[PDB]
Amino acid sequence: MCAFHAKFKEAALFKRVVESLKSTIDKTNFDCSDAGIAVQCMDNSHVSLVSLLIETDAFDEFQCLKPITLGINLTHLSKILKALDNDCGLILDVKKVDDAVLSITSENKTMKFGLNLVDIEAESVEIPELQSDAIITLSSAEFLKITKDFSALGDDSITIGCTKNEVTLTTKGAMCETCMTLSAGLQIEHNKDVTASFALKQISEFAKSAPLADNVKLSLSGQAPLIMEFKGEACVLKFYLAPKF
Amino acid sequence: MCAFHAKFKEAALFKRVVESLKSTIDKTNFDCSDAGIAVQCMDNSHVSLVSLLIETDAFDEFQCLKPITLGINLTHLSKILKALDNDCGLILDVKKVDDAVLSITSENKTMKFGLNLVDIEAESVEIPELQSDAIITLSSAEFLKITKDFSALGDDSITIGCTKNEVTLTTKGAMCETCMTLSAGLQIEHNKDVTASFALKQISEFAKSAPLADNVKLSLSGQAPLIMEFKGEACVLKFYLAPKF
Amino acid sequence: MCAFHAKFKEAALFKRVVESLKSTIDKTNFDCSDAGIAVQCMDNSHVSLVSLLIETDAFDEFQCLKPITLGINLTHLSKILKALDNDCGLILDVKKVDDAVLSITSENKTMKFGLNLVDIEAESVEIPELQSDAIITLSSAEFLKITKDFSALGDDSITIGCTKNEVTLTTKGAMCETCMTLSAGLQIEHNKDVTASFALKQISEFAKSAPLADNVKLSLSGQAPLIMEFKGEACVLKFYLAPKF
Repeated sequence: MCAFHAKFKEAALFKRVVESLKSTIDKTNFDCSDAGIAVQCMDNSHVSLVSLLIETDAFDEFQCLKPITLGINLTHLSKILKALDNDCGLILDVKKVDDAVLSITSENKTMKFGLNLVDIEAESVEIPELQSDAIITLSSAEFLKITKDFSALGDDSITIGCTKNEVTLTTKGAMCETCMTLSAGLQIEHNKDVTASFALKQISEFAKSAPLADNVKLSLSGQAPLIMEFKGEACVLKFYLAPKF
Repeated sequence: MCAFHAKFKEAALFKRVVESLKSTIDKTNFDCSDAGIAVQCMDNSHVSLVSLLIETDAFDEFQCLKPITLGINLTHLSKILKALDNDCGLILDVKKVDDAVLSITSENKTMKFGLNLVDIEAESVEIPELQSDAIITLSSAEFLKITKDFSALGDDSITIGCTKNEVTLTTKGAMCETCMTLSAGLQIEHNKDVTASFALKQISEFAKSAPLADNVKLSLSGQAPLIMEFKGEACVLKFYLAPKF
Repeated sequence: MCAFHAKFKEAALFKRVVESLKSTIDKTNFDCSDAGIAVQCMDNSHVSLVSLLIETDAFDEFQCLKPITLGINLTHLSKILKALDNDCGLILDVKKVDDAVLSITSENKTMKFGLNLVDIEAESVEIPELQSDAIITLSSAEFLKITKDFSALGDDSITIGCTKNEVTLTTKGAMCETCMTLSAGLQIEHNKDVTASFALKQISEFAKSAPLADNVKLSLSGQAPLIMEFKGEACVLKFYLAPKF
């Protein structure tokens, strides 16, 4: 009997998950259980927090009787996933504790990969407590564009401000001071004006998770970590980043 | 009161201007006045002449009461312009003599950039006197293709010859002798047969200005500098290059 | 009188030939005769055999009264051919023994290139004798995709197995064991089950000849060299590769 078996409803979902993930962390544990697939760990720089939950509703078949944790090198997994089509039937299998995750594409073709698992020795982490001043919702693709321009024209920080009707995004580089202003497409749930600065490298790497969801949700606080959430079908991805001062 | 204010009819125009420009010169003065925006200077190699004139008809709004000269690093300006859409409403502002040109994109979005101006110490230049033997008009995109193939297959020179009904373009490389022949699409205003050789690096860099205009106009003389003109809507770009011997 | 004159029915044919060729060999002799254009030589690594035959049916005009051999640097020829459109009228000419092959594109444009020929001192080679166990036919583009994924995920070998109804392709890399399985699109002419390993570098370089033909034909034997054939209109390309043990 297999310790773990899972077939996705959509192969695109897990490919997109792994891209988004691998921009911010290289090796990570996938904690599987009868409740789904989870990832909670710090980014590469030990500066921020990543939180993934794929739910059982994302799969056509799902079996994980007892919890297991798969140590996964995301560079190796994306290389495998890049070989697949969004069309295919993607299946994951773990036989026992023999250290290999079997990925399977079904088509008149079938591809089977044995991915060697890794040993990841990592302290489990806990999300911070928050009560945000404003919650911003915006096209994730437009938000990505912005992070992109900012990386080119900015320095190390990006400032994000929110008022009742407008969001403001600021960076100042060596040869340029930039300011994008959005007015409510864009949704603002506001209860208190708020502005904060963040590491642009993180924001801009986080922003690349756009493929997971049409919109991105930024939960904004002046002193406590921001949340950038990409909620998909039966799946959600979140990043936690503390403001800079 | 602002020393300079300008809003383009089309944002594409100024983006295209700056690309074309920056292929042949890195930093240059933009001389603004109530007559428009002008650039007259030598290329990077001090081998040729660039001549730009954007007229006031290219703008929906234009104010420049007294002449000013903006010292502009084109590498920095293109990076800013690349962030904009051809769609947007592009505005330029100079407050006073505080050394920053404000670019503004209007969309439910607005982007404001402060570009630091530079000090450019350059002798003003004068265009040469000409009376050309033939004036050739041809798709600028087909002319670019040719410069491109020639750069790959040729050496340092390109020869351009004109007769009553045909234009001839020649380069000879280490492993190849190449010859393109065009017959009159292509227009020839001819009064005297003429052939001359030119630095291929220049021609091929000049040719990249194709986006400014559907056709390119080459004014050809045997002993005096060639003209390569890209005339847009209310705008024109010209290069002056002396033949080699 | 020209020693050799040829105009292709389709310019795409010779461009595709030269790309496919140049992936496996850099300089080679083109043996022309009244029977067509032929190339028989070992790959760069002196590990495999290339066999090309363009027939006279591939041309609208063809004259080669006496056999000639053109020593051709394929890097230089592809650079020339890349300048042409699939649309154009491609002509080859050799005047005498003056060491230049004239390529000509006819359009209101005409391009003439003189390509310097080379001296290639190579022992003529002979194809091996075969009687294959199975002959597999499959989309050449799907076969290329596979070689591509395998190069990324595999090591130095690829294993190809054939049964009555299924083909099996295996490679095992440092972090991955991969297996694609195809079932009969795909055609199998089978008389004996067969499996063999091959240098993946070769297969994957050979596979890039896909543009020549919709399908690829692999003639498979357990001990004797495999054949990978790309048969076009009036043209055919073949590679011969011995199994590894």
